[PDB]
Amino acid sequence: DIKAENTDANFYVCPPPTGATVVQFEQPRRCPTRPEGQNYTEGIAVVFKENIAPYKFKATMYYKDVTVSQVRFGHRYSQFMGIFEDRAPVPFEEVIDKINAKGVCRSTAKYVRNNLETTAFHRDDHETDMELKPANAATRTSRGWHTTDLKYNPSRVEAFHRYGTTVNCIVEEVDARSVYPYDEFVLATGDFVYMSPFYGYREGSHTEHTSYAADRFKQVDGFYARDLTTKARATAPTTRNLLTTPKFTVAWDWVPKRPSVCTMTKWQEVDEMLRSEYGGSFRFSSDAISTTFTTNLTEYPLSRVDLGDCIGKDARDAMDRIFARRYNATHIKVGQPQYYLANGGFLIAYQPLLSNTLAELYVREHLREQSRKPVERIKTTSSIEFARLQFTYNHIQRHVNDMLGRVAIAWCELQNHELTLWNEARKLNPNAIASVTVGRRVSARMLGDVMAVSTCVPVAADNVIVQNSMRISSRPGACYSRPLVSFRYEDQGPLVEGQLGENNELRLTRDAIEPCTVGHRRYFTFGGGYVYFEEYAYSHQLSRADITTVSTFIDLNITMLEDHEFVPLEVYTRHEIKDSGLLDYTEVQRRNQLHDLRFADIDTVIH
Amino acid sequence: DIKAENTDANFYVCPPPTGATVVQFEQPRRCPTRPEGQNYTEGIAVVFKENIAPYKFKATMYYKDVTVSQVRFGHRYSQFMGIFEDRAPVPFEEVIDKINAKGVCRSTAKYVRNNLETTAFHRDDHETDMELKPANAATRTSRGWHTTDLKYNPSRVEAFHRYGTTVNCIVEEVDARSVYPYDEFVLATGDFVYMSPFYGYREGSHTEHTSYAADRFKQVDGFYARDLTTKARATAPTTRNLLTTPKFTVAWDWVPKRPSVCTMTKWQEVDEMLRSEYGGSFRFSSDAISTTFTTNLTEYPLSRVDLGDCIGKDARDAMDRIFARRYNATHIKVGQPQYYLANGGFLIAYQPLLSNTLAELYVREHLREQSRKPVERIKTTSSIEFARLQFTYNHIQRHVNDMLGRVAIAWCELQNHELTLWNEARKLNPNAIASVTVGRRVSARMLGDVMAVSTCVPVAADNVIVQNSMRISSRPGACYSRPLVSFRYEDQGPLVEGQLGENNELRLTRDAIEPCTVGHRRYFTFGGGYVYFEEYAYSHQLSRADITTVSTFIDLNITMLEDHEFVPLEVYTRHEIKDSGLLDYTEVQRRNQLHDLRFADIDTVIH
Amino acid sequence: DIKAENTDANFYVCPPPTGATVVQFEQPRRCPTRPEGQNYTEGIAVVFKENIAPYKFKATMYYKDVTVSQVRFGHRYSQFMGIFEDRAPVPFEEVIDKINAKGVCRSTAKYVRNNLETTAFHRDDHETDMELKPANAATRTSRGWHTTDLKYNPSRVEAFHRYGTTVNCIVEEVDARSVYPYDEFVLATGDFVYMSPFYGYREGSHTEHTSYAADRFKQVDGFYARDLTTKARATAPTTRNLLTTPKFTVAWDWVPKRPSVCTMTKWQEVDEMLRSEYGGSFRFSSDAISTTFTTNLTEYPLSRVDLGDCIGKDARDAMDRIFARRYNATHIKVGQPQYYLANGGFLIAYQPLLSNTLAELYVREHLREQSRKPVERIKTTSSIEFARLQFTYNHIQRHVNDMLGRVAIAWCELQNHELTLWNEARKLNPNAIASVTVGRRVSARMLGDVMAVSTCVPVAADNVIVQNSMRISSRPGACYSRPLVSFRYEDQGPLVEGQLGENNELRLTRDAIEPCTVGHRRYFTFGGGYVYFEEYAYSHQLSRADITTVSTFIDLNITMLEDHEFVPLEVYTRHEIKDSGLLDYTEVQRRNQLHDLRFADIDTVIH
Ligand SMILES: *[C@@H]1O[C@H](CO)[C@@H](O)[C@H](O)[C@H]1NC(C)=O
Ligand SMILES: *[C@@H]1O[C@H](CO)[C@@H](O)[C@H](O)[C@H]1NC(C)=O
Ligand SMILES: *[C@@H]1O[C@H](CO)[C@@H](O)[C@H](O)[C@H]1NC(C)=O
Ligand SMILES: OC[C@@H](O)[C@@H](O)CO
Ligand SMILES: OC[C@@H](O)[C@@H](O)CO
Ligand SMILES: OC[C@@H](O)[C@@H](O)CO
Ligand SMILES: OC[C@@H](O)[C@@H](O)CO
Ligand SMILES: OC[C@@H](O)[C@@H](O)CO
Ligand SMILES: OC[C@@H](O)[C@@H](O)CO
Repeated sequence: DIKAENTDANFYVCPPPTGATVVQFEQPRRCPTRPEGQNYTEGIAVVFKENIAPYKFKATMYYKDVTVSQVRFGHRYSQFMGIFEDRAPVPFEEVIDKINAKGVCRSTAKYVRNNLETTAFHRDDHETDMELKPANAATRTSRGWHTTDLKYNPSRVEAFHRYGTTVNCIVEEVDARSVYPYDEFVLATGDFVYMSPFYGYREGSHTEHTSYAADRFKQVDGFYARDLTTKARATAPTTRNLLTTPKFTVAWDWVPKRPSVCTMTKWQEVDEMLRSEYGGSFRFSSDAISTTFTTNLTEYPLSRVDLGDCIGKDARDAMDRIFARRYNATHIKVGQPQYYLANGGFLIAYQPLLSNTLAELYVREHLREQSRKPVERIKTTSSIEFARLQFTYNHIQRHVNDMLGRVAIAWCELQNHELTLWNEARKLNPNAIASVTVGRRVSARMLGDVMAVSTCVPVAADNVIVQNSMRISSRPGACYSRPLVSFRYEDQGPLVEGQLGENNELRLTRDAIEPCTVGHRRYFTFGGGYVYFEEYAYSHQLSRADITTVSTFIDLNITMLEDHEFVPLEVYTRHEIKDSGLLDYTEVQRRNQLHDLRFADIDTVIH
Repeated sequence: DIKAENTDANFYVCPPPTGATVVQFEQPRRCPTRPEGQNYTEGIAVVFKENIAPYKFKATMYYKDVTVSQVRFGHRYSQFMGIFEDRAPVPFEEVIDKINAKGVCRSTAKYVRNNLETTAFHRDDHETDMELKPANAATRTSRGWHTTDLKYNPSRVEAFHRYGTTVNCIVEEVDARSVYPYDEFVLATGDFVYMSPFYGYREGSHTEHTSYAADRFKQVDGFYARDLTTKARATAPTTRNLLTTPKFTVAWDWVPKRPSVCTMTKWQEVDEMLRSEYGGSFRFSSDAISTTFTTNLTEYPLSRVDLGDCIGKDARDAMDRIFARRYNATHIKVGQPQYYLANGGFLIAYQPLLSNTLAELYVREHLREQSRKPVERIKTTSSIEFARLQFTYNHIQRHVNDMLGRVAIAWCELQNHELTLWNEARKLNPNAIASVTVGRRVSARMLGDVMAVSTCVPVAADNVIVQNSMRISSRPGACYSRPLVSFRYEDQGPLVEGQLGENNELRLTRDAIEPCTVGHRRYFTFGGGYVYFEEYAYSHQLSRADITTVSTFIDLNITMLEDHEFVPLEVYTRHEIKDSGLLDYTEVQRRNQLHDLRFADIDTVIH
Repeated sequence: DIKAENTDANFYVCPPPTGATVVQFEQPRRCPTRPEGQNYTEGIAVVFKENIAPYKFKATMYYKDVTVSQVRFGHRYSQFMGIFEDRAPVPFEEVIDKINAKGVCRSTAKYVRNNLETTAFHRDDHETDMELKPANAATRTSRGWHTTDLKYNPSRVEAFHRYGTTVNCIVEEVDARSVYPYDEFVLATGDFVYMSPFYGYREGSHTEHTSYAADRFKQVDGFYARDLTTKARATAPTTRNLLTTPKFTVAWDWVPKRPSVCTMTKWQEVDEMLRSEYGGSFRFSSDAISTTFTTNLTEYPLSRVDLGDCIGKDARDAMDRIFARRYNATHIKVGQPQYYLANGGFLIAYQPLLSNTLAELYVREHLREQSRKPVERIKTTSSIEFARLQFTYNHIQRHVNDMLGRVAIAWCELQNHELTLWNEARKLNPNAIASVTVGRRVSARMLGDVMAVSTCVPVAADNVIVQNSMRISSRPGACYSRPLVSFRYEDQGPLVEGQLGENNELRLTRDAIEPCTVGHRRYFTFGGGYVYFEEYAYSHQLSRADITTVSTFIDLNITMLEDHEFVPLEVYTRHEIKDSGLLDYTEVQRRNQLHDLRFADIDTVIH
């Protein structure tokens, strides 16, 4: 009669474990260990980049503006028939004697042009010396001086003098620049000077390049300049270089090549650069700038660079400087500065430090820092993102490896310990612990130290009926603790006798009995729900919902890291920068060289 | 006789816990809490960058091409002895009266050159006015017009006229550009005009810079232009500026400085910029562009910028625009736009939003958004990678901190709860729970609420023999549940009597007995394996391998994040860009100024 | 009398669970599954970028330097009154007949200038042919040749010859460059040639642009050049282009447009580019370069590009090359190369591979790789950081999602399994398991398969006294196992009788008794500590500290990922690059065009 109302469940006939099949629990696994901690060397670091700025220096030009006009007069009007313009060099001798000495220039110009020695007379008059005045003030320009402010033109009546010669002697202070390898240079005027800024006579200067004839170049020793405005002469003297070109004479103070140019530029000072050896490479990290560089395990000889004699000295100045402001107390140096070549073409100067705390290895370390110890130009990349990605990935990589490492270690330690809990629980309830461990409904029992298991058998719910009395009629005072049941293995078969174990297990022997008692209330797992009993008499049925639920579970909500799309982004596009410069040479040239195609006629022949 | 076959194990004699040493389990620890959730302000944002484009405007040049040729004739041939070329300005008056009015130019040119007032006659003939025609079509150029298409040269017979003057009046529409601070400017021709585009007479224009004499500049009020092709005059008038230079007269419509130039440029519009205050700085995040900026907690006054009056207005236009298309319904604004200065030199306009949902704080928030509330130019960096690294690290940082936080919280909660399981397991098996907790083989027993522990003693395996009967001969019906054993503490010593506890513990008192029974099968942990018994009679030995193994362990395979190396990578190297421009000025100059060293002789004097 | 010394605790009177309230444990939850594993296609890849380099080619210029000087002599001096300089084209005919054939030039120059046909005579003497010599050696320049090295000037006595004409015929080998769309081009001299490099007569060359008159251009078929130094003529012939401009004639070998220019440039070869379809886009990853690109699911037709016929062929050459060196053995290709357009404007050529191992799908896959299968110019971004961020985030994203996924899965599996432990522990100690699960001090007991719970009641410590005898006087031989106690529910109330359960639970019925015994030592949780008993006689009190503590906890120390700030960092700032070029055009122009404002007088009129 009484069948389960919660049809939606399963019953299991669990054979007495014959003893034929025996299993053992797996015993505590070897658990991993926290990885060996990587050692970091503390240090001061200076990072260098390829130098891309020109060598820059001061020069002074000496030339005269020569103009020869050809004039012609009509009735109440005059026209230029021509205007000759040229630039002429001031001779060495006039620069020293006249100008530098007295601040004066000759009113005539005499130089070589088109293979001729030529002479021009201001106003076509007799030669004098003229005083030099500042050029009219102009915004953002270096200093200039000139003698003449007007262009001389012949008057209408001078019928034997239809040409008019002007001379304006000009001195200018100009910036000069020279690209590596400093074989020639330019002035601020746009004029190329095809001689090394480092060319000269003394100390292997005569090595450097010159495209000129020897007499175009003078090197004046013990030279004292004389400001042309203050009229004051310098306190110390220089080695004054002068080169006369066809259009100007240019002076400059001679200084040595190697102490003046360097192929590398200091880019970053880093207080704490962390050095950690691994992978056959060193790695250098700076959290200050969030950058990580990677060099070979061997030092890079500073002697291997061309014109790299700013590096050695640039490193130390800043280091000593930093070490003072940060380490002189808590720390000391270790060994003499080292140099390594990072990918990206960076050059790192590194000063190993040491806290007095670990002073015990001073003697130890002082050796190691000398094992990596020991011509070309280094191309540095424009983008540092790689070393910054490297830094970021690394920092994030190590962190999760560590905390997930630690997690994993605990998990194992926790499996090992809970076994002990299962070892006691097996004995209390072998069928359930077996069923769960083994991973299928089984019947089990201890055979000493191992467990026997037999595989259960399913029975339906329409194939399962319940008896409404747990009271043993013949033996009053004695009662079934749980309920009795009848069932059929298949939907239509002999109905069997047994009692309801836990978890809908159908137990064959009705052998589980207690001494009866009063108040008897019970709830017995029955199908998808519970069956209820008062005083060993079947009362009614229920569903799990009909009972409040509490949990034996510890909570944990993990959510995944969302997908994210990184779109291209640039502060200024390649064209914005192409459009930032005021004048564009290509554009101007193109336009200019359209003048005659646009406005005139380049093909027609008249005659 | 019977010694263990699995020699590879250890036995422990466990003293009865004297009671001398008592321990307690540690009780539930205080478990951490999920960090206080950081609040995000929703907003619309506009980000600005340093402006690096020139101020660009339209101008018109007026000048005439003047050519004076000098010719000479041989028998059946003629040669140029010279060609004078010059550019002359069109006077103010001719520009207005002749050109703008009628589209005509005078055929003569009269201007000042080299301190002379000079006059040129097309064909050296009498003055007329000539019509202006478009310049011959050219690809990609602005508009031009000219009067003359041929160069006038004197014919062979004209023996009293060996010079030939040409005049070609030219008007061009050209682009003009001016860099900050807009004190001078350039034309598309390459010509510098050394006067502010904003120079003029009205409203403090006369403030701006001019390098010219006053009469070179005219400001024509109520000016109506007349297209020189359509012949149509403009519908409205302008304030027309004209400056006569020595080589051309240049006009342009006068417009005010402050409403025409801005030192900042809008770069990004962001619908949702998230504002979260922390660390004494704000942070602004955009997932749309994956960028995170960092500003001080105080607003940056828009009045603090020079010529920054595009910013205020540029912000609002887009915002109102965005707020409409996205927030007018679900949201409202909060307070008046604010401005902050990010590192990298970015300027963020931010419009705080609010969902009608949280409208309850409208009154609250409306105050907070006014606490940070209130000359120089801002340099913006070219690289945004920092703010994008920042964004990425932050998003990844917060996520693991959170899920590992949650993990940690559960772990603790799980240790606290399982204790309760150990508290029941201690009572069932004190030696084992003690041994594991304590972390060494001990003997234990409850002394009420605390546990007593004594440290066990090791015994070898050759020092351990087993008895092959668990049947008590004298007391049939009574039997040992486990096996009896004999052993010696040291390899050669008095053989002791006791029985085999669990886990190879050697128990001294042979006191563990049961009522005998039938079918008796048992397996007892013996050395590295098990000892087997049927009916209280020793049968044989086994190894763990000889028994199938199931596991009481939950699985978890963590693998570490692999090491990864980020190599330098650039879309175009610094040289590729240096090689992208069609013409290179430095290169051309260098080459050109080699012409005479290469092809001619600059030193030889003839005479 | 005896009250607890550790006042700092709580006692609970736990009502016998009336049975009124029943709960059930929650049963095993459904646990999540490891996400479906994403499939990666192995491949070879070639990535292309917008081409930004000019089309570069070789040309040869032919022109003559013509100089006409005007001289004048004073007593012991001479002055240049003028110097006419011009460049004249070499006619087509002289280039072929004289130069190319014999390495000679005519000593006269005849070309059109200013609408006149003009003729110049070296030394004003009769015409000859002159031999061509190399230009004087110059560092880093292409080849040149000239006929004349001196400038001819008339001597002092030649009173009927005051002008002096020089001619220097010049040939140069120059680089020429042309920007897209290759309509005009430039020479190394700075000269614009306003004709397509691809202009010509044959095969639709006459399509291309020319700004010149037809007779300025010749196309010489079957042309054999003759080195002007080695005097050796080429082994094969070319289609020689010649264009005469007003200032020079320029030759070059004609080659077809489409096979000579390409709008795209190969940037990267990638051995393993991993292709994984998701989100309606493909993704392409390279660990070699740590870059991830994102394209639409459909192929991008190579026929869609303008002048993109370098791409098809450039792809295969490298691929076949790579496939050989890496895949020909372990792998094979799959389908014909495909092309996709990534964001950032990158173009990826991809060759799908396949290990012989999975050869079983060769037939399957061979179809799929053909489903995405099929004019403008592509702008590529300068910054690749996005695709590298993308790559890094993705790799880090997937990893934590995976290991935290796996973690979560275990956690659940572990909650499910431990329930079974709680199911056995409930029966051993219902009050404690109830109290913990339920989450408040309760009293509990099994009612079959569910648990009854009643909520306990707090009692103070001053409200709790202890009896110093556990020995039952009237029933010697029988003794309380734990202690007896008296207490009051409120500070001043009837003192109640009961005994001390565990965990400071006050049990009402003094029903827990044992048979007395000897040695009796006990410790009973009492307040914040323990109460101690020897032989059922109260001895003294203690604190937890007074007892050593061991732990039932597995350890786990998680630390959070630190906050990190990424500061802007650039290898070279925008100005450093602006300052890297030797000569600056804008600067030079500005300065130059200050010459007269600085040094002369542009306003004063004399007469
Ligand atoms: C390291 O050494 C190898 C060969 O020894 C060389 O090819 C490589 O360029 C070096 N790299 C660096 C970072 O110095
Ligand atoms: C923030 O304030 C400090 C001093 O108050 C200043 O030095 C710093 O430049 C400011 N930074 C920003 C991002 O405005
Ligand atoms: C993908 O397709 C959409 C429309 O179909 C188009 O707007 C978008 O530009 C395409 N993106 C790529 C990466 O090709
Ligand atoms: O006047 C001496 C000075 O010019 C030194 O440089 C020489 O070595
Ligand atoms: O060819 C140069 C010409 O275009 C300029 O002088 C116009 O101003
Ligand atoms: O014609 C009037 C117009 O030029 C205004 O700009 C004057 O303010
Ligand atoms: O000095 C200028 C010269 O090199 C060019 O005119 C050659 O074309
Ligand atoms: O001499 C033949 C050669 O110039 C070929 O290019 C013609 O197609
Ligand atoms: O205007 C050109 C002038 O500044 C230079 O020639 C000076 O060298």
